[PDB]
Amino acid sequence: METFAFQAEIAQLMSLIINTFYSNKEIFLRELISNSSDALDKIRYESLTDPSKLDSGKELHINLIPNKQDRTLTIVDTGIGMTKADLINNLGTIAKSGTKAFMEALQAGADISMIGQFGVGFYSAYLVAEKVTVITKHNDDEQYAWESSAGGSFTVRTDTGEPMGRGTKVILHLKEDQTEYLEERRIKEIVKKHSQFIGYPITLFVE
Ligand SMILES: Nc1cc(C(=O)N[C@@H]2c3ccccc3-c3c(-c4nc5ccncc5[nH]4)cccc32)ccn1
Repeated sequence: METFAFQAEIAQLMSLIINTFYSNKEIFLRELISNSSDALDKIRYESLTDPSKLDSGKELHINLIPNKQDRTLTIVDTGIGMTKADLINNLGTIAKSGTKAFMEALQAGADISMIGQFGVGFYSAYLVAEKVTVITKHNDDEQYAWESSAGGSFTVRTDTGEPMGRGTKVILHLKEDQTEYLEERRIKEIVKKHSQFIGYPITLFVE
């Protein structure tokens, strides 16, 4: 397992998301589903020119999996996934520019719910999670696990868990007072409210 330091900009955004008082936390789900949808759009478009792109899995879907025992909510997609370079370098670049733009918008009067317009909606996960674990598999690399509980660092290591084929799993280790997002009625409510028109099947698993 390798440990990396977040750059100042993104580290500051993570602290803002965790420290700022903001009750409309439910928007985190909309943001993660949108990220999954975007990733599914990407692998699907690539498959239009090269059908073999789907040899790692033809199914294009999004699954929402709650687990009360582990107190986790996992958003699973069979999108394009992320390579090690995406995890460490490429997305670091996006996180920096996206954070700078978002911060300037906030000081102007923008709201936290608009975070997705800046390409860093993934970080809205910290509105409800104390730790986020990302398991991902891209056609051009092996399966990896990215993880962070903030505090200025994140880790990346090869993942020996169940082979995914292709895609991304965002595991939200929920804060003690955010267990409402593990309830079927709550998740169904949020999905219908903000993600009813997503162009891929969203399956809400139950326990
Ligand atoms: N293709 C995908 C991608 C996603 C997705 O949401 N992607 C995340 C994301 C979105 C925007 C900016 C950074 C990151 C990031 C980072 C990440 N943030 C960083 C900040 C600084 N340095 C490296 C960094 N890596 C690490 C893991 C996941 C993500 C979902 C499904 N399919």
